[PDB]
Amino acid sequence: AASLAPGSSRVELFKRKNSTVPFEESNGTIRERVVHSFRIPTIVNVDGVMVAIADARYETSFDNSFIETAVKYSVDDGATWNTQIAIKNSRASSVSRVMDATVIVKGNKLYILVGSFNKTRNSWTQHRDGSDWEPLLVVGEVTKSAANGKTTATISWGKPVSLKPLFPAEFDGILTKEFVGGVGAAIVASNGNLVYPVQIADMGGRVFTKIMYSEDDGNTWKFAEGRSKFGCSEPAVLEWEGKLIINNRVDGNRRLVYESSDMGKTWVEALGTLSHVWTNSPTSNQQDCQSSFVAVTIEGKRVMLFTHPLNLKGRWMRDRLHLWMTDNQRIFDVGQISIGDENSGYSSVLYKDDKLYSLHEINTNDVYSLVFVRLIGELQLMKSVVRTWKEEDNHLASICTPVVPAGCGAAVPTAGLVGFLSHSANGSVWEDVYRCVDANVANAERVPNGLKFNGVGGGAVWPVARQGQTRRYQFANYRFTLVATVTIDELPKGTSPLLGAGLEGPGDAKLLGLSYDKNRQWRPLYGAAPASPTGSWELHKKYHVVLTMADRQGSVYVDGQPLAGSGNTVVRGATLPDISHFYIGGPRSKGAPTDSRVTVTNVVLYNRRLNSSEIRTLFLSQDMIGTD
Ligand SMILES: CC(=O)N[C@H]1[C@H]([C@H](O)[C@H](O)CO)OC(C(=O)O)=C[C@@H]1O
Repeated sequence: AASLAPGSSRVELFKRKNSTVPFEESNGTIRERVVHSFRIPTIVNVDGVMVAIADARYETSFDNSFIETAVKYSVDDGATWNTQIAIKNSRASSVSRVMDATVIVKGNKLYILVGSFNKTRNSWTQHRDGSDWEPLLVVGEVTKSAANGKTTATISWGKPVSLKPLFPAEFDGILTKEFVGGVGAAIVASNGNLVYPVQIADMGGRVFTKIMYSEDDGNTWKFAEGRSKFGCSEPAVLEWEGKLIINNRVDGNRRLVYESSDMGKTWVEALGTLSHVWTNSPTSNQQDCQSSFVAVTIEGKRVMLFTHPLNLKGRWMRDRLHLWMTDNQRIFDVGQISIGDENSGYSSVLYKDDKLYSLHEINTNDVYSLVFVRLIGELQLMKSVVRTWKEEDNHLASICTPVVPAGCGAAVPTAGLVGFLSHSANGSVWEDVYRCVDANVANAERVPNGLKFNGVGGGAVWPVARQGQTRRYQFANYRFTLVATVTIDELPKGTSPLLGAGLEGPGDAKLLGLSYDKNRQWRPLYGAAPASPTGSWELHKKYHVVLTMADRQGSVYVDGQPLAGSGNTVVRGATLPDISHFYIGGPRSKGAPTDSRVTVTNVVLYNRRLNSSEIRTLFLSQDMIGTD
């Protein structure tokens, strides 16, 4: 949906210049105080109690102003709420502030880490030293009661404890200045560790991220050895299949995502899955924004949810908040959860008792409220998509493939299967069976499990960089396998394209691909190498084509055997390639008026290089995988 979906709705929960908080005076008296702006939302579930956490920016929405940490909590899924100030600021000056709450729930405890500042008027990364700052950890305890039918809850907040004595003065060379949590909901790892992703500023103002974790429920804390590149901030972390996945804010460039299998000791950029997929605006050169990144189980399948504005207006406007759902292979855009063209901002998502919610910013004139959203239409779509993913994976994995010399052979590969183009299509769209990235079609006619091309630019474009802002097939620049069943229907005049990966840039360079020629020979394309002919094919005969690329090496297989010239380097330099799209047939909107008379069916895309057993299995099961 292009806006909050039919069936969903929201309320303004923390209302700018309206909702009050129980401000505690120095003398201990409480006064209901109006709050200019509420920012930096997090919503979590603590033993059945929704707890919403926010910066209460009392006087202005500016970062360096008088701020305290507010909490609203509900025992009836948002029907009613109680309000508190969980963490007070130091009251040292007119701009004293506790801000940027990062939260972990473990049992009936909430662990909140905030940055506390006394008097600075400038931005944290630019301070002369860390003398105005303390990282404060606060523990809240949620207690539920039951009085003749009615359930109520209380939350007690402990005294803040400064973690400044535990912050090293240096990291491998780097002289430290300050750190804050990554903002939003953090995690308890499967081993019980409290895991905060942190953002650290060095003396010069460079920012980078790290994991800070505790093995003893916050009694002690350790900074793990790994770190992000410089320029990463506001990290969000979740645990996936035994690894921490750290998703970073990157002002002015695409978002970096890292994985660590050893509690943050070693970080590896997620080039094969999520790194550089998301970004800060269509042109990637704008201020970025915080994102929520949470693992949940929907319809029996573990998935990750990610929120971020499209920010088409740029700077801090942060219009058009979207929610994506991924299983680390496919990436589905659930849609826009903010309304129309409104400015949004920081966000949080919660899945609780089979209902989905969001708490996020709305901004008019830099006065901010937080809306509490019931994502009813969105959850319905998510469940449908997860059912599609499970049904197709289970179907493929259950195919009885032919036995090979060494009941059934090996399973049709489903691990890392990202996209599949098969029977469903129309005149302009070839549908991804996995519902994420369709291919665009021209001059085509439907055939079982695919399309027959006839006319100028007859073919399909499966966009890679051409997806635009959110690059869900960015993994292909690091590795991929592309598979298809093909027939050549008419001889070409000279050479004509069939299947491949095109590159952005001058001319019409290809990374890896296959063409065919008037002599009935194949013409594999291995990067920039002169594409000489090899082998032999016949008109009207079906052939299986597999292109593999990993470790900068490319191979082209026909009928399960590599063509001459395979197995060499196809990308030179150290710079990742920038694939524009996969082409199927001879699509084009300009240049030579290519017209490849071929029929292509069952196009499969994987985010890894399939092994020999897998390639053979696909070659032997071509008549078995189609959607019909
Ligand atoms: C401590 C602090 O300043 N946090 C602020 C953060 C920060 O200024 C930026 O990441 C540059 O370091 O920015 C934003 C923001 O809406 O973009 C809100 C945070 O409250």
